[PDB]
Amino acid sequence: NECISVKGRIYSILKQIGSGGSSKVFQVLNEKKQIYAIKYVNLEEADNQTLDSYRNEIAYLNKLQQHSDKIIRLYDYEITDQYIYMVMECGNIDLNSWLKKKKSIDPWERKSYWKNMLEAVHTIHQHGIVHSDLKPANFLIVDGMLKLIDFGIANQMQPDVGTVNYMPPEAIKDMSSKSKISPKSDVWSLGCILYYMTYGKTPFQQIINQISKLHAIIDPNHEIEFPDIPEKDLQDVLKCCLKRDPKQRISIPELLAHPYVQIQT
Ligand SMILES: Cn1cc(Nc2nc(NC3CCCCC3)c3c(C#N)c[nH]c3n2)cn1
Repeated sequence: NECISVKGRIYSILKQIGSGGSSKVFQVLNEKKQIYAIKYVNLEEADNQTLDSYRNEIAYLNKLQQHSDKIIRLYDYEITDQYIYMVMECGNIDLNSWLKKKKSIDPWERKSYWKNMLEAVHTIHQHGIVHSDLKPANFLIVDGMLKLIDFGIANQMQPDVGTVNYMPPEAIKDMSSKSKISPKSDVWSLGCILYYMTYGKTPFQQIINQISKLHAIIDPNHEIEFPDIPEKDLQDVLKCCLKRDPKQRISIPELLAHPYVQIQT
């Protein structure tokens, strides 16, 4: 019977979906038994640097949603010095958890999920965000669509051990300290997700030891395996996305003109 009020509406807590730093996300119902997700952030312990991360998420979320419905909706929010409440579109489940239920992936549904991810990542790029750490967890399934929930700025949360299987080569090499943030590095992480959606595993998921995994990502003569597949366009998408040179990696605008997106067979 736990409750939350936001602006002038009361919401009943069905369950806590997840949590992270000082944040928690709940599945809730409004006055009329309509379902929502509410993110709660406890701002009491919060340095002025995290405070600004949460403020930035809210502004972009509020701006970015006029421009695409593949971004999760933020309906209303309340922020004070002590807390934040965000009332949002509630997803059936995140893509990481839905992929780990290692079930069949329909080819047409994988194609349409890919379109969804490209559109969402495209619109954040048009407003100057590079997410930089995309993962399946960042996408939610809602009415047969994928919708992005993070812009990669605020504290990332876990359902109620991070991952590295999606990290792009530029991120590793650009640790040895003009360390630019290229839109190309989101293509790599999208490429890894589609790979996982194609072949049931991350490119370098086999390398269970993690220092050696980091080297494979950055080593040119470590070949990624692209087993031949009936969808020849899909195999090609995965090849152009997982090129180690970001300059030669395919771009999002190119990916939207690619036969895999554009020819419906
Ligand atoms: C597993 N699962 C997820 C849902 N639905 C859902 N999860 C959300 N966050 C989850 C928090 C843990 C990590 C994965 C996302 C949000 C959300 C934010 N932030 C805004 N709407 C949401 N809907 C149902 N089951």
